[PDB]
Amino acid sequence: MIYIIGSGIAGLSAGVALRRAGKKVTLISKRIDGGSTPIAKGGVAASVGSDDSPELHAQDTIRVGDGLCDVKTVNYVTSEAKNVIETFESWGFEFEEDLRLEGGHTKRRVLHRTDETGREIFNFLLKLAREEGIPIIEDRLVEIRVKDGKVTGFVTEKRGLVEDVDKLVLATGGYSYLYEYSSTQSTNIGDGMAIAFKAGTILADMEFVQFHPTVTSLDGEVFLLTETLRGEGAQIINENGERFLFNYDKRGELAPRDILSRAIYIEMLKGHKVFIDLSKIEDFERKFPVVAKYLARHGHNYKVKIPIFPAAHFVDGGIRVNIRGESNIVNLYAIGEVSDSGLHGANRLASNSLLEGLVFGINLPRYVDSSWEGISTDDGIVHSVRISGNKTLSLKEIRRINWENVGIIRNEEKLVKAINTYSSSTQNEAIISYLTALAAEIRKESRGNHFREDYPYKDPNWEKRIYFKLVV
Ligand SMILES: Cc1cc2nc3c(=O)[nH]c(=O)nc-3n(C[C@H](O)[C@H](O)[C@H](O)COP(=O)(O)OP(=O)(O)OC[C@H]3O[C@@H](n4cnc5c(N)ncnc54)[C@H](O)[C@@H]3O)c2cc1C
Ligand SMILES: [Cl-]
Repeated sequence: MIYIIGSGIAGLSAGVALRRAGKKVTLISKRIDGGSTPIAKGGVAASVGSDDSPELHAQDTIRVGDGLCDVKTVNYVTSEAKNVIETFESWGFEFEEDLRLEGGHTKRRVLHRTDETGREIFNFLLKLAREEGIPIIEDRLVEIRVKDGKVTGFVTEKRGLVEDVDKLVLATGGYSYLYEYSSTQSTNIGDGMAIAFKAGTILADMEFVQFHPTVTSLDGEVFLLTETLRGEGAQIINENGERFLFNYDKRGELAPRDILSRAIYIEMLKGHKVFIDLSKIEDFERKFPVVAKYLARHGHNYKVKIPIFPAAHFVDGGIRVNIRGESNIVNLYAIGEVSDSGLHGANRLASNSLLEGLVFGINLPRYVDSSWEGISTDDGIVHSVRISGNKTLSLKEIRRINWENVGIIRNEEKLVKAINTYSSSTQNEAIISYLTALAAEIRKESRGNHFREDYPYKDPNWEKRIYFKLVV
């Protein structure tokens, strides 16, 4: 029996694919509709345009990757995109013909289906899993059993010890919810990632957490405000109405995502409240139908300033894996956001994440019947860490500490505070937060979404990963 933990695009597509490959599969997820997949409102990258190509897509990916992208993985994912999309469509899913554009991409290559592509993909995959007879169980993974560096079983909250496992596919997503300001659901605390770590699984790139510059949460509904708004005339000001951005970068509202994130971050740290003003955008309703709808249902006049905030959005790292999704632990796969295939390097390229999940999931059957290859750490430095203690922190405290001391702008003093706070804890949320801070402190430079005011430049000597391994 093959077990898949997580019911997002990664876990679901793998489940359907494995089932079709004749495998007996069981899906287990703490919240069937949890994770980031259901609420993704953008699209899936694929160089299928007449003016595009896998190589160009690869070049764009490598660029934002800022030197940390695993070139082999990038080439594999971009070269697979077309046939994976085609396979997915043969299953009965149809993307729209119009390819959208996203910042960072040289050509239009983003596939969409309605204004809620993630939701559509989710429901579709869930419908197929049901028709394939795949059991979908709502339970929570809490432990993984390993012998001689191989998976033998695992434990769930509700059913306890599971001993009949030939393969365990972890598709539990990232830990962006471990930040006071997050764009995802509360399920994303990275416990799946921590549990794997406790079973001897190797983690990497924990310090490369990606933040989104302009997010809002009217009535509690999170909504990413596209950078295209600023391109059409959107303004950003504090509670006083001044366009502070100009004081950090001359490009103002037109500066890179990370730039605004840093400017906004500092401003808020002073206690200022930030807003975005869309009243000067011409033909707003025609240009931004989805934004208009979001604002309409919350009874917020798009002519009035909107409270915004930067937020933890996507984590580049996690369980290191090769192109197949194999971690260092035999029979333990990691796919989707919980894994670190090296596709994203120091900064994920928009739309490459749903693509990543779909590729590793749909392509998984191609490798399940082969001998295990595993991973190589020759592209980085392995750090062995021992977790021991009984200090316990609330989720709210952890999220505030990460936001302030392991956030958009970092430095040694703050990182050390975070390190010392989590040092004596064995809580999953604490461990993940600990490794992120530890790695951020070790990486004495600024690269991709990792920015240190005390080391503002990129160190060519750091063009390598920071791997973590648990020891007694
Ligand atoms: C608001 C938002 C919009 C986004 N939009 C896009 C986009 O437009 N295009 C793009 O490419 N990327 C986008 N991203 C990322 C993207 O949506 C992908 O879904 C994501 O990167 C990962 O998908 P996944 O299957 O790996 O995990 P998820 O979809 O996050 O999977 C998490 C699953 O694992 C389960 N789980 C977690 N822990 C446990 C546990 N311990 N036991 C059992 N189950 C567990 C969860 O309940 C959930 O079902 C967006 C992210 C956000 C937050
Ligand atoms: Cl995206």
